[PDB]
Amino acid sequence: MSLKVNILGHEFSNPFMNAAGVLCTTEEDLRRMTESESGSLIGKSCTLAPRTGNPEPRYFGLPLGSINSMGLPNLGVDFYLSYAAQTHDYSRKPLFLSMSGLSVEESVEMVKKLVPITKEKGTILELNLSAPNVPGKPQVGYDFDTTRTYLQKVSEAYGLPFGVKMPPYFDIAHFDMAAAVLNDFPLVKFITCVNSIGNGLVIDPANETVVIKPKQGFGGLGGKYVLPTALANVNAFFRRCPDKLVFGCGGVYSGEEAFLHILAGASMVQVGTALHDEGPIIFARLNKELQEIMTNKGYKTLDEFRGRVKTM
Amino acid sequence: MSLKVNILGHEFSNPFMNAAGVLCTTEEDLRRMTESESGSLIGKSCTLAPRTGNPEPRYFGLPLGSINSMGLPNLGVDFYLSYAAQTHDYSRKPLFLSMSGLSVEESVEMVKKLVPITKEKGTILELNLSAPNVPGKPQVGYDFDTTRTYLQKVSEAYGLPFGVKMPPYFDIAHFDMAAAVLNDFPLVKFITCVNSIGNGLVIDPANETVVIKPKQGFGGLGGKYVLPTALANVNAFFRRCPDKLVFGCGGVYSGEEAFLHILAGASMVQVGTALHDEGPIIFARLNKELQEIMTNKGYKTLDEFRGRVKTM
Ligand SMILES: Cc1cc2c(cc1C)N(C[C@H](O)[C@H](O)[C@H](O)COP(=O)(O)O)c1[nH]c(=O)[nH]c(=O)c1N2
Ligand SMILES: Cc1cc2c(cc1C)N(C[C@H](O)[C@H](O)[C@H](O)COP(=O)(O)O)c1[nH]c(=O)[nH]c(=O)c1N2
Ligand SMILES: O=C(O)/C=C/C(=O)O
Ligand SMILES: O=C(O)/C=C/C(=O)O
Repeated sequence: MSLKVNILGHEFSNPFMNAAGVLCTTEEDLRRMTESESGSLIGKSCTLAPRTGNPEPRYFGLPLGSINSMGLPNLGVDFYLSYAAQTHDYSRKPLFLSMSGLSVEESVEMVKKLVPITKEKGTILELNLSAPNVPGKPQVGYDFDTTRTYLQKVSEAYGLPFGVKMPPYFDIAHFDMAAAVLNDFPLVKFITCVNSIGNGLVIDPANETVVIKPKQGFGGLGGKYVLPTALANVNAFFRRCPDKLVFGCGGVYSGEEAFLHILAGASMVQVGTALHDEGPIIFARLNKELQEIMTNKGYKTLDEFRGRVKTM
Repeated sequence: MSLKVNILGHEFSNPFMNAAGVLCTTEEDLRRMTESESGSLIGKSCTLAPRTGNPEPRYFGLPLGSINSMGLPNLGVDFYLSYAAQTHDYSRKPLFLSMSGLSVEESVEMVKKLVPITKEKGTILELNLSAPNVPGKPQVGYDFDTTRTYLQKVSEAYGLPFGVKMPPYFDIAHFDMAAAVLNDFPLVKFITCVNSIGNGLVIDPANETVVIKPKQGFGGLGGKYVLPTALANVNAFFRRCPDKLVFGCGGVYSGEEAFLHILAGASMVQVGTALHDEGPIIFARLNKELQEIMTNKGYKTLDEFRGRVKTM
C-alpha cells in the first residue's frame, strides 16, 4: 500500500496539503502544517507589500461549508520568501508558495524574487489567478486575455515550472478556452482546480442580515457546495491538458472525496474549509480513510486509478 | 395577510411558480401546475422543432439536490403556443413560456409567433440564455456580445415586455458587465436568477463511474448546492438593474429559502429540484410555511420585506 506521489522531482508521502489561504498565513500556521501528516503545504497568497484584508466579520462557517471575504491578508512577499529560504524544513516535506499580485506588474516583481530560492531549496510556485474577495479587482481566470498576459510575463520573469490556481468554470466552451491558453505555456506544469465558488451571498433568516461585512455580504463559498464543480474542473483539465498535472481542490472532508478527486485526475488534493473547521489533525484522518478505500478496492497505488473515472 | 404579487400588469395569488424544465413539458404536466396552489407556471424551454433530448440516464437525485443533462426535451414551440392560446386557464393563474432557440435566428422565428398570443392572452415570455446541457452549444449569458445580439433581435422581433433566464455569475465584473448589457434593453422587464450551476460532475465511489450518460457525466446542478449563488445573483441584479424585476430561482426547499430570495429582491420565486422530488403539493406547503414565517415576524405583505436584506 502507498499514498505516495512522485512529481516535479519530489517524493510526497501522500497527496494532501492545505488549500491556499487556510492555516498558512503566519509562521505559527506554516509550522503546524509542517508538523502535520500532510504530504505538503502552501503559503498564504501573498502580495508585494503586506495586507490586513477586509473588515470583520469576513468568515462565517456554514452547515454545508464556508463563506469568506478575507481580502488576501498576508505578511508580504518578503516574509514568505524568508520562510522558504531560512525556516522551512524540507526533509519533512516540499513547500509551495501562492503568489497573488493584484496586477501583472506586481506578480512579475514577486515571482523574480522566488527564482533563487526555487533553485536552491526546490520551493514550488502556485500563481493565484482566482482572487474573488478584493473589492475592485476581478478574478483574472475569467478573462482569457489577461490570463494569457499573466502566464506570458510570469513565464518570462520566473522561467521555472509553476502552476496556476484557477477559478471554477461552469461551461464547456470555457474549459476549451482556458485549456487553449494554458497549453501555450509549457512552464505551467500543474493546474489547481478549483478556487471558491465566487461571490455567494448567505443571509440569516432570523435577523434578515448578511453574515459577512465586506462587499454587502458577498464571499467565496467552499466546502460541500463545491465538490461536483471541483470534480468537473479537475476531470476537464485532466483530459484537455495531458502535458500537465491537475491538483484537486473543493469539498474534501474525507477519503471518499479525496478518492473521487484522484479518480477524476488529481495528483495532489488540497483541503480548505474542512481543515479550517478541524485543524491540521484532519490529515491523519484523511490518510487512513484513503488507505481504507484503496484496501477495500484492491488498489496498491494512486496511479492504478488516477484519472480512471468511468463514463457511460 | 397576503402573498399576492402585482407585476407586469398582472396579479398573482402568490410568488411561487415552477422552474422552467420541471413539471412543464407535457399538457398533463401543465394542467397539474395549473391545478396546484402555485401563483404561476412556465412552459418547458422549447425549440422550433420538437426534441427528445439527451440519452439516459440524464437525471440523478442527490442528498444536496440534483444533476441533470436533459437536453431540452420539448414538444415544439407550436405545442406550447397552442397550449397558451387554447388550453390554458388564465382565470387560475397567468402563464409564462420559456423559449430556448439554439441560435438567434431560431429564437427570432419563435418569439415572432408568440406576439399575437401575448397580445390576445397575456402570455409572458422568458428567454432562455442558460442552456448548459446541449452538446456543442455554450450558455449564451456567458458571452456578452452574443447576449447583446439576442436581446437586440428578440426586442425588435417580440417588441413586448419579456424576461431572461440568466446563468449564475461568480465575479463582480461579470455582474457589472451582465447588468450593463441588460440595462440597454428596456423591454427586458425581469431577470430570472439563476439557472443550474453548469457542468458539475458526480461520481459514484462504489462503481467508480459517473451517474449520467451525456457529456462524460457533466451536467447542471440544482438544489442545496445553489442557494448562496442564487441569492447573490438575485441581490446583485436587484441593485444593478433597478428598472427591472428579479425572479428568484435556486435552492428553494421550504418557506425559509423563499423568504431569503424575496428578502434579497425576488418578486417571484421559482422551484426546480424540490418540485421535481415532491410534486405540485409543494406549493401548498410553501404557501403555508411562508405565511408561518411572516406571522412570526409580524409581516402582513411581501412588500414589508421584499428587497430589505440588511448589510453590515
Ligand atoms: C479562509 C479561506 C481563505 C482563502 C480561501 C478559502 C478560505 C476558506 N481560498 C480558497 C481555497 O484555497 C479553496 O480554493 C476553497 O476554499 C475550496 O476548497 P474547500 O472546499 O474549502 O476545501 C483561497 N485561495 C487562494 O488561492 N488563495 C487564498 O489566499 C485563499 N484564501
Ligand atoms: C430536470 C430539470 C430540467 C431543467 C432544469 C432543471 C432541472 C432539475 N433547468 C434549470 C432550472 O430551471 C433551475 O434554474 C435550476 O434547477 C435551479 O433551481 P433548483 O435549485 O433546481 O430549484 C432548466 N432551466 C431552463 O431555463 N429551462 C429548462 O428547460 C430547464 N430544464
Ligand atoms: O484571501 C482571500 O480573500 C481569498 C483568496 C482566494 O480565494 O484566492
Ligand atoms: O433542458 C436542459 O437540459 C436544461 C435546460 C436549462 O438549464 O436551460
